[PDB]
Amino acid sequence: GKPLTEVEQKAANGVFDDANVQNRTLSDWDGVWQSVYPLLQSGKLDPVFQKKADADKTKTFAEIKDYYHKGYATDIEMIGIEDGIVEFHRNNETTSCKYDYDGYKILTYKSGKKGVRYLFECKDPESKAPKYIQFSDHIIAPRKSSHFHIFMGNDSQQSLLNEMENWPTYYPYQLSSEEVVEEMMSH
Ligand code: NA
Ligand code: NA
Ligand code: NA
Ligand SMILES: [Zn+2]
Ligand SMILES: [Zn+2]
Ligand SMILES: [Zn+2]
Repeated sequence: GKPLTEVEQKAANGVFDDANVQNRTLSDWDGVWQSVYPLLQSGKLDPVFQKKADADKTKTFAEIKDYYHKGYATDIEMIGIEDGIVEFHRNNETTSCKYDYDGYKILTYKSGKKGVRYLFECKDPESKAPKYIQFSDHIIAPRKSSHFHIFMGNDSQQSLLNEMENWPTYYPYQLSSEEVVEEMMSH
């Protein structure tokens, strides 16, 4: 999409006022999405971790890698979103549901940076998909997503709000691996 404005870029970097946060519809995440965890597993994220580790004098390669290892770990390799339905692929198995939007929650991290979780819930008694999901993607108002983090669970939304360490990360499926690493190198 368009280059971000200064304000949007500050928002993407966790600086924004709560009054500027707006609701978003599920279609912002429409598409087919690939988990980045297999890139980590195959060693393809080594140069990202090397770059980050070289830049940060306070962190070693291992600490950076462990951080993203804990972050990206998931068995959900693919997520498809269309027509109000989210479908989750785990090995050869699929689940799906027509998710109902439930608003957003603004979180403040220890650093004082902030982030917005967009909440959805599955109320279809026949579905085996996660009852609760939350999207977080460095965007606080309607805009098609470039990559997203998703929190998935069956217990409560607060349970997912409490999750800070694991944030399964998804990029558009149409991107080649080189393209994904290229984007990651710039973050
Ligand atoms: Na299902
Ligand atoms: Na799941
Ligand atoms: Na992130
Ligand atoms: Zn370092
Ligand atoms: Zn991200
Ligand atoms: Zn992106």
